[PDB]
Amino acid sequence: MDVSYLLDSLNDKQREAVAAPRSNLLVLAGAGSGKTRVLVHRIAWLMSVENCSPYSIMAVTFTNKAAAEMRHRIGQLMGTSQGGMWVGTFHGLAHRLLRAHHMDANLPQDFQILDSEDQLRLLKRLIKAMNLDEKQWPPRQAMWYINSQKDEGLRPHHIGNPVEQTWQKVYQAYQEACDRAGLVDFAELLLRAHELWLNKPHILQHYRERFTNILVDEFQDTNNIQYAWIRLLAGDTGKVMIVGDDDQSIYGWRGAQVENIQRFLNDFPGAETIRLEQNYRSTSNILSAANALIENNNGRLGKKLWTDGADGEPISLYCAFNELDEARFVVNRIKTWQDNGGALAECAILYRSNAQSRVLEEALLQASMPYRIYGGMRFFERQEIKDALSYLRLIVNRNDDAAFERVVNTPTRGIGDRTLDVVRQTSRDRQLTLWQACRELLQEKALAGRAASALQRFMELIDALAQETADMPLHVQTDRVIKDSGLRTMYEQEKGQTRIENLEELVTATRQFSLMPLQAFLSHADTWQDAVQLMTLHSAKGLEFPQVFIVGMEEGMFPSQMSLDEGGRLEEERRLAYVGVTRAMQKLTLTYAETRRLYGKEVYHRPSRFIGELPEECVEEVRLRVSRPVQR
Amino acid sequence: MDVSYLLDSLNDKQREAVAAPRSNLLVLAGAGSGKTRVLVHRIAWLMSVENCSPYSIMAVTFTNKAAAEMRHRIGQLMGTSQGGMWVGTFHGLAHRLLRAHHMDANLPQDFQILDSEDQLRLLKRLIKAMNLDEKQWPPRQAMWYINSQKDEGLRPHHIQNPVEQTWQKVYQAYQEACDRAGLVDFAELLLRAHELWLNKPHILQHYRERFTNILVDEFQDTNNIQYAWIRLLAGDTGKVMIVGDDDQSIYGWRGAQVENIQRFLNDFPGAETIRLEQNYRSTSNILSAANALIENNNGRLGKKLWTDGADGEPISLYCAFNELDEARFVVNRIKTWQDNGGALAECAILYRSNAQSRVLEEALLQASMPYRIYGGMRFFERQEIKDALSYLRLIVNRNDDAAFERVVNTPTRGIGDRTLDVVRQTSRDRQLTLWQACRELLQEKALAGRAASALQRFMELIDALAQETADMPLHVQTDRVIKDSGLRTMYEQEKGEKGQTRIENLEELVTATRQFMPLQAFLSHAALEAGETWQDAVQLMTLHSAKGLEFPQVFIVGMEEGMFPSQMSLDEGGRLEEERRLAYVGVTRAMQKLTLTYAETRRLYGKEVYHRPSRFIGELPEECVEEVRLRATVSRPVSHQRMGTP
DNA sequence: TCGAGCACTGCAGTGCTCGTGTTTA
DNA sequence: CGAGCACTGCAGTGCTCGTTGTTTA
Ligand SMILES: Nc1ncnc2c1ncn2[C@@H]1O[C@H](COP(=O)(O)OP(=O)(O)NP(=O)(O)O)[C@@H](O)[C@H]1O
Ligand SMILES: Nc1ncnc2c1ncn2[C@@H]1O[C@H](COP(=O)(O)OP(=O)(O)NP(=O)(O)O)[C@@H](O)[C@H]1O
Ligand SMILES: [Mg+2]
Ligand SMILES: [Mg+2]
Repeated sequence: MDVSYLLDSLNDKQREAVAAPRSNLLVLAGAGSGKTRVLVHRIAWLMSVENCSPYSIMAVTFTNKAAAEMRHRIGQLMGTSQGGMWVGTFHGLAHRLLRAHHMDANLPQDFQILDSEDQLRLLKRLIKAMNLDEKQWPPRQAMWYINSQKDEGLRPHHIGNPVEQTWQKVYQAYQEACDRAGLVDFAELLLRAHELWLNKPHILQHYRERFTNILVDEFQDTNNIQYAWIRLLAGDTGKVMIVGDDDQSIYGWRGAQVENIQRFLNDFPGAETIRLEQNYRSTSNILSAANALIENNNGRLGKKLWTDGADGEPISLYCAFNELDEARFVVNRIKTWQDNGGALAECAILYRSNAQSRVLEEALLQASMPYRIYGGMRFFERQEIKDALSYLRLIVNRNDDAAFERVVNTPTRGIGDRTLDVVRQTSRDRQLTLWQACRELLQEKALAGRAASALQRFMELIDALAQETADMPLHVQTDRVIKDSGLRTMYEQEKGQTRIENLEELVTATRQFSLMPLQAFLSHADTWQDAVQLMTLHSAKGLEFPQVFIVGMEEGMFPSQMSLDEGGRLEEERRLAYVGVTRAMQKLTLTYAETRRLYGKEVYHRPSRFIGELPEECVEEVRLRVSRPVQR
Repeated sequence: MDVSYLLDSLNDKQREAVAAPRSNLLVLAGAGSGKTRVLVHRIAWLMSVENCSPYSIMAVTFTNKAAAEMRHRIGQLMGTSQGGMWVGTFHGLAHRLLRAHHMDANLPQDFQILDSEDQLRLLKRLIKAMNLDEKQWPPRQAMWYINSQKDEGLRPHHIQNPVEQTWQKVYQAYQEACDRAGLVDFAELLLRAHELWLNKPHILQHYRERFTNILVDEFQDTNNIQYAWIRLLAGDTGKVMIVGDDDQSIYGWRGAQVENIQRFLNDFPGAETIRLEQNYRSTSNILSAANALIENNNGRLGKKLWTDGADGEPISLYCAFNELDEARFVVNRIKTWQDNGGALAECAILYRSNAQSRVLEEALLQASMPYRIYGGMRFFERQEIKDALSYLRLIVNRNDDAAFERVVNTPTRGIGDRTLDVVRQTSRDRQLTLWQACRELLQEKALAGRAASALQRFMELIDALAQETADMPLHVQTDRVIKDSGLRTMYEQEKGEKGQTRIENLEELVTATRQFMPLQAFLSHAALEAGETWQDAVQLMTLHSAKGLEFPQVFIVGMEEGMFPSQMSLDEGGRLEEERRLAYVGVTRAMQKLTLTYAETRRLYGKEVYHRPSRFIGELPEECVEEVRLRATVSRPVSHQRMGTP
């Protein structure tokens, strides 16, 4: 309300952005200059000065992390009276639109989302089916190919070419398998929803009417299908605010090209730019490091932020003996921080790839220090969880090929490979769902003796649980199914436990969760406990922390080897470095190991070039500081 | 004792053979003329008149039933009390020798006898290990070879063609294998024992000095290695008596050739023939039939065979509508005989092959009619029994290949196929046994993890049973081996169908031992006992096993072309006159009444076949046979009807 | 008939081979 | 190094296809 409390903190350029006329505006600026602060306040202003309805406001961005930040800051300022405005990820909002419109979207109301592992598998089987050798046409290669097409909003038909006309064939097969199965992968969510507004002008006209105010954070993350989606939703009616930093462009590998920025200026009516120039997040030391670091990339522009702040502590650089010594030294410095009254949560440990988290996790455990690893939607990746959730999915729909496959013979119940190759082929040949094929092959006797009887048993079971829990609440249904499938019995007696604990926790998760049950759960997914924050440098973008530790600062790790090999992704790695550095508020610490063990082999990586690119006066090497003098 | 009685019964020619000087004599005569009587009485004569020692008399024959038959008449004439007199079969006495002289024979003090089944199985393994094609050298066709050779006395040596040299090798391979394992097959008993005298003159001496009185019944049963064995023991000092009938020569398939009767006349010092002619067993009708029947074979010096007896009842002839009806028909006839005071034991149901006894049994069981099937050693051939004994055999000699195989993975010990394929090689190459080739590959760790894990558990288990039941008697010793080997629990589950009587046989095997080198000696007691327990029961056995015996009522079933004469016999040509001789034997077992039956149809090897009655039936004299009528009046003669109406 | 030999199928244990890398409900 | 196979091996379940007969401890 009190417009005065909206403008008090803001500086010149921020004010101009927040208190501007309703127009298409781009706020371009480096890290920690208040772009997100601006976007959030701009929402408050659209509401009290321009008296705009909360319903006409869509705040969207790419990662869950960044969306949560927006969502969070929007609460602190407007005490969650926001009820009405849409604040989420592109995928999230796309999902939302496709659910409530599955009809014009040619999607069965209870469509299932196909994640990576599930997509990877459906592709394997689909290729092995099409009678194609795994090594000549690798599954992953097909996934990348397919997702890439959708990232560009290209359907199979849209595409005279070489040995990709075949890939173009696998793509088409895949679509068919998914549609028939009622599955939708991530890339699909965005593409479908876009098509939605292209073939249902009345639905589009509806939204253009509702969402007159569109705001996008971390804009340089948006790829082509996402850009189009927004340009479309805006038309000539919508007024949009995009904020970003081309220096933090780190999703090239998924279609997000820097150009989408200048593109916005060319495409949206009367588009204009506002440039923030003052950093408020970090000490002068960190910021000078950042600027120097980014300054190594070519082209760019040269905006350079500045700060009143004092130099502050230096950037710590510790050369660990190996990956264990690395984790240990980090956990050590966090303790000191804690012992002097610092919150664990005010500390983040950042790495280039998730693989690096295991060693850190063990050191943290080994020191009884609480922590959170944001593998964002990874708990449901764990074998046991994917299995449990698969029975449920079948219960929801038998056509969930992905689900049918994962447990038809898990736990083992006769139904072996042979029996299945028959069923699979049936689906391939008669264009049916794995369950649809079984339906027939049974009422056709075609199956063997103990064979058609093992399959019969199963199908009786799946349908059996779909009755017993057709009343029970998701929290108890997820309990019964787990025991009545033998998943419990089968896991317990495995030797190698912690695995079964997760199943029980899944029960609790479903238990304390906000038709509904359907997706509602698997989708949306206890923070009061102070804990150390662990996440990839990519996920950290948009976030900030008082104490920041970036591990694995070595050539081959960061910059990753891939980037090093196909020598072209290096300015992007340096931009990711920039992200990492600009995340630190008070203290930044970078560590690297003289030796670590990868693919069972000791390697001695050279120190990352990024460490050297930092100004010597901001970096201070960590030097460590007798034991009793030296019977039988 | 009182000579007077040893001769009172006898007729002219019988007397001349019984009360004759100690010399080599041959009594050649038709069936039921008293040859066996003569032979038994000769013994008493050689004992009271010639004052010979019972220890000097050896009465030998080929079949257990025939031998058992002598054993009985001897004991009835001289009162069991007959010192150390040897009465048994060739193989049996041959066995008794090799046992009391294993060292000189070169056999372990426990050599195990390899029956027809194991022998064939052992040949399988062996044939594979030589990478020889399974159907290029059939193991069956191999067993037939080796044995035929031994029947002659030949050893691997035999040479003089490609095929020849092959088998020759298979043969030798086999021999060696047995010697290692310490296994002896039936043919090995006769050949080894023969050799034992050719290779131990002092030993032979001992026996020639002991058995100066040799008597053989059913001589025409002797083949070459058996003739040799006798000519030997007799040398130039022994006095032998052989009795037989060339018309009852029914073992050509195993060497026993008619020639041996002349050979005896040529090779034995003083040899002389005595011919009997009066039959005392059968009714005139029955004899008239046997005679008419045998005359159809060519090349017969025309043996006498007459009788004072009345005509007696006709030969009953019955055409059944199927095999089961045939059984119930016999059971019906035997029942009428029993209901009139006759004894079931005076009734024999004879047949061409053993398979034919299954339906008879079912019928008798169904009628609650006590019957005994003289199958011989076919109880220990049964699966559950073979296994149970395969264990005990290993406990008495780890080198028992035959055994080791069988029980190694039974009950499933994890020791699967390939695991053995190797040990099989570890033996074909190393030149060891299966247990020796195993104890090696262990303290040599040349086998996988899961593999050697169990293959050791096995090795250990048998050794455990050996050292655990080493004391206790045989009957309880068997009770432990059975249960503690898993078998008790194995055959316990498995079916819940036919696996029911399978476990009860293992119990009967326990009883058999309770009512008794124990293990090997156990098997011999059974071979005897397998030949006549006076609890009135109908007798079932083959026409072969019956030769030598007699019964008031006889029933020959399966008088069908393709059964008797068996199909095969029809191919070889010369086998046919042998079948007619087997038919002669059959007819001549009947004392009072004979009944022949044949089925309109029967299912052989899952197929409803339709045979024509056996030619042997028509060969009999019509005035000797009365067919069992299946209808009251004779089919009224119907005149011809002029109809050009197709 | 039906038992041994052959192909089929499922499941458990084993060396041999070789590489998500970042996000998305 | 460790998930993923490709392999080897033991078992259990239809099948066919092929059968041959007598005795011996
Ligand atoms: N005018 C201001 N006075 C005081 N604090 C401010 C001001 N503007 C922004 N901040 C704070 O400065 C920090 C950085 O702001 P933030 O809005 O997160 O930057 P950003 O531009 O979104 N960075 P990035 O996501 O890295 O591109 C936050 O802690 C804000 O709360
Ligand atoms: N002189 C006799 N007086 C009375 N009964 C006799 C006489 N001779 C033999 N028998 C009996 O006649 C039957 C047949 O005798 P047996 O000695 O068995 O004949 P066999 O010549 O051995 N016949 P086979 O073995 O078939 O070639 C038996 O019941 C004898 O007990
Ligand atoms: Mg921001
Ligand atoms: Mg006789």
